[PDB]
Amino acid sequence: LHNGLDFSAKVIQGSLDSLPQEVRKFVEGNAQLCQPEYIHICDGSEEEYGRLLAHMQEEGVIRKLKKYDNCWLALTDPRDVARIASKTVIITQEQRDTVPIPKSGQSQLGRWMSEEDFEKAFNARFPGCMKGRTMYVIPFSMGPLGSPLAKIGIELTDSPYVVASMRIMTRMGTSVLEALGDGEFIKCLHSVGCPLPLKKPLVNNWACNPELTLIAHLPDRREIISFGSGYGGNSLLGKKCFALRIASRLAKEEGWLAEHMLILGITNPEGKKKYLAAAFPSACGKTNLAMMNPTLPGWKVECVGDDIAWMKFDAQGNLRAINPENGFFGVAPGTSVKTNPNAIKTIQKNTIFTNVAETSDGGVYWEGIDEPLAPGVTITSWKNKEWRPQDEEPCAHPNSRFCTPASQCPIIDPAWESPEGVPIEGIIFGGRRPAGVPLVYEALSWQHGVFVGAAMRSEATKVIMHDPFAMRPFFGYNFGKYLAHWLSMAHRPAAKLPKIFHVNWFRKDKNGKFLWPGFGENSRVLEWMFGRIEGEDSAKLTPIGYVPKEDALNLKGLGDVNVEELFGISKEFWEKEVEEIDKYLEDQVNADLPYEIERELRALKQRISQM
Ligand SMILES: Nc1nc2c(ncn2[C@@H]2O[C@H](COP(=O)(O)OP(=O)(O)OP(=O)(O)O)[C@@H](O)[C@H]2O)c(=O)[nH]1
Ligand SMILES: O=C([O-])C(=O)[O-]
Ligand SMILES: [Mn+2]
Ligand SMILES: [Mn+2]
Ligand code: NA
Repeated sequence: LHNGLDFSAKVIQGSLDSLPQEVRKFVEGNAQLCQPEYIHICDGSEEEYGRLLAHMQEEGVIRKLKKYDNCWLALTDPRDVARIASKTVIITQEQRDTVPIPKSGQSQLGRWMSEEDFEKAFNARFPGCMKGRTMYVIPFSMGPLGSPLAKIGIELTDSPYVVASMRIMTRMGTSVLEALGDGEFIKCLHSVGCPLPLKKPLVNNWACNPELTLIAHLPDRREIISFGSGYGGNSLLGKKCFALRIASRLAKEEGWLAEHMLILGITNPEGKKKYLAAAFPSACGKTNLAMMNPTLPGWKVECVGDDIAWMKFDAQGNLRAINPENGFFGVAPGTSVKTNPNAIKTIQKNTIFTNVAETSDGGVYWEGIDEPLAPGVTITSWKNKEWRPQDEEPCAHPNSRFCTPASQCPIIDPAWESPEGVPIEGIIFGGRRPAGVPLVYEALSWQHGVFVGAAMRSEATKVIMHDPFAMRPFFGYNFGKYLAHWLSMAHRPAAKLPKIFHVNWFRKDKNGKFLWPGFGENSRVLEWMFGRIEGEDSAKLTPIGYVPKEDALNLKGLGDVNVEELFGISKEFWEKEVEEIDKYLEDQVNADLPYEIERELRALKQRISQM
């Protein structure tokens, strides 16, 4: 009867008429709510990308790093990279479907918000929030475009930085819209929460609204709604929100797994290849392992993904995995030629860096880069202040990131985009334990292995905290139900259940020194797993699982590594370990703890009692 709902006049790239019906309704409905000045339907092209970066550059939002081929630096408002667990929520009808109800009495395993409370929060944030801004429409695929394991999302955002970062971290643009058609998609809505004219001052040219920041997931509506943060997992909605939180629930419903894991292909000196997956928490070295440069001659490691794994059993019973991402969103500090040479090669072109330092010659810098600068070369830190090494504060944010295309990794796996995925033959769990836990062990069965994931603990970055499956920040639903879902894989037709190992790269001696060199040397641990998967009698039984036999690991080229301390298993340590695990599972999982996990707990306690 007027113009009405129709936002066609405001579209500055693409066409509302070209969009699938449901994609149009999502765009237009949110344009009516958020009141953007313009709508830009992203095409994913090189031209779109370069022009948006230059626009951000001209506005002071990013800086060009002149030392490299098409690389960039964003410095954020320091408020927009903090602990946001309290403000990261999942909405379901019943709380218990999202988190187990704890016995006493705050859950560490997720954060639920009622539908009613979320609706009020939403209405207090989104109306008018994009006034004076462009709403970008990002059509994106999580996984290779053709894969039956891939899933499609549409992200609406008012941040150009999100558009640029999503082009790297997902497959995005017109091809995705054409693959989608009338199919289902995850609705992803994001705003930085700073309508124009600005009500509060802009800090460091970085739009955000810390007071109203809220990152919400609505699995039953297939929706992610995020407000107030421009940063990382809060804004690049494909990564944690979709590919872990939403996806873990879809995976529960549909019979597959969405995990905080790397995927790698390892080939031995007789040309035999196996794929492995590994779940470690943030700051425990997934990205180092996924891109490993092995030291043992004749071995080769190739990278499928470094952070998220999606996995489903096929009709042959193979556990097929895809990497749903298109890039690596990797921790910058600590990355060097010695810790990750393949990453260093990857990130020297077409890469966006966030919150790292800049050298006077237009290069990047961070703690642990291990590269001397020429005399006269100076460094600008991440807070835009001159910085000297003798100063107390750090130069780059400790969780600062690179965002790089996966196709540029020199050891990217030839099957990293294969639509059927790669067959997983082993699953590795691990974290930072300074004491008690040996370098590597093998779980005794599937059920024991699920227990091993459930029992994971790690030093916080002193305090040791539970982080089951490295998924504590990411469960899309009740953790006890997640354990039951893992256990149910053993009831599948023809399932070839992978060997579950637990590793510890981080054990230390009584003065604080690491007992194992790690990095490329971890190839020696992977050799042992490869053979154990092959059925080699290289294993000795212990109470916690199988460990390598004396002389089973190749230790040539390493000095006198203290194997007695590194593989030591102490009754007193493991007695304490089991009681703590018992109390945690009772409190935090309570009535939803599967019978099989309580049984594995009882069995471990018993094996320890007989030492
Ligand atoms: N001692 C030792 N440290 C390691 C090893 N591998 C990685 N690290 C350390 O782990 C950290 C790097 O890992 P991150 O990239 O933060 O961990 P991630 O699992 O990729 O984390 P997200 O990307 O946040 O999921 C650095 O502190 C490294 O020193 C190893 O084999 N031995
Ligand atoms: O950003 C990440 O990958 C994380 O926090 O694990
Ligand atoms: Mn991660
Ligand atoms: Mn990583
Ligand atoms: Na900035």
